[PDB]
Amino acid sequence: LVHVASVEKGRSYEDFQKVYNAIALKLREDDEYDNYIGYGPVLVRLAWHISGTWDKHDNTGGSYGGTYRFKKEFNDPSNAGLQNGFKFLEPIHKEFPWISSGDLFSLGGVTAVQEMQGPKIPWRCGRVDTPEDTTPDNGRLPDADKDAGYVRTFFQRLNMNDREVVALMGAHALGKTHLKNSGYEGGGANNVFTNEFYLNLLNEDWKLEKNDANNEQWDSKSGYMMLPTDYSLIQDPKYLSIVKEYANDQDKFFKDFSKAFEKLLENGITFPKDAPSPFIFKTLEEQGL
Ligand code: HEM
Repeated sequence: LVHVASVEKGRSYEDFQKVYNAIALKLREDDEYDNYIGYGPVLVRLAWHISGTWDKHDNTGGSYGGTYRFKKEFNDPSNAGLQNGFKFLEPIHKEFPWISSGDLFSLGGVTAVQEMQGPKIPWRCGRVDTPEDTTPDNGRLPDADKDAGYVRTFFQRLNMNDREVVALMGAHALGKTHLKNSGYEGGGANNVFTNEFYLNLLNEDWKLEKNDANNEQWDSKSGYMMLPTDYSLIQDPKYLSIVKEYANDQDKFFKDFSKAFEKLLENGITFPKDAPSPFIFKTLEEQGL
């Protein structure tokens, strides 16, 4: 299956920067969400989940078609809680009805990462909404209760290697788990993007406990937690090397996350040779807004 990026008619960097700005200004305004975490983390997770349905074998799923708008996908148990991100983005879509759904969802993740002081993430336009019958079935997103071998194999489907998987996982510095969404509870409640996932993995005293949903998770006294799949990055020697690297080099982590996240958001998309170059949006702060 081939999905060719098609630029929204007549649109250019300036149009997309205004969408970015509207998302960013709303992230600033709507501060109270999730006990003052704000919407940044959930938008990152949304961008990931709409992309992470991709299957490299047949080019089904992926961000291109915007299929999260359809009930089958919206209602995936793996997507529980992301409705909050969708409802955040609805007034943005109303204001900018010309942007495709996949472009909006992926741009929301870009904007969130950058506004939370993360790396710049180059972003390309041209995802085109596809029909309801193109929505992938539930079950393509990963389980949390599994080991390193499961994560490694899982991510081969999305054409990600060890370094890319460890880099992407660093997003688990953001936000928190919520028992009623996923059967996991806790976390740092952070809304600043840094390399502290890796630091926490290496430096905290972790205890394997059962939560109130009867699932195991790793907890520290400071209030941090790790899923079994997170903790697996220090139980596999290949992953552990990379965790140590990123714990010790903020800039390297930023650069590798940026590359991996862009790739995630673009898997499945064919960009014509004369497509615009990737856009790098200015933050509100950089614009003096
Ligand atoms: C093995 C892979 C992964 C698994 C099993 C996993 C699982 C989870 C679970 C169970 C939650 C909690 C959801 C809730 O209760 O609200 C969560 C949250 C989150 N995940 Fe992941 N995830 C994975 C990879 C990723 C990746 C690759 C990214 C993005 C680059 C991502 C970004 C996030 C973010 C930002 C949150 C916090 C959401 C919030 O605070 O509402 N995750 N993930």
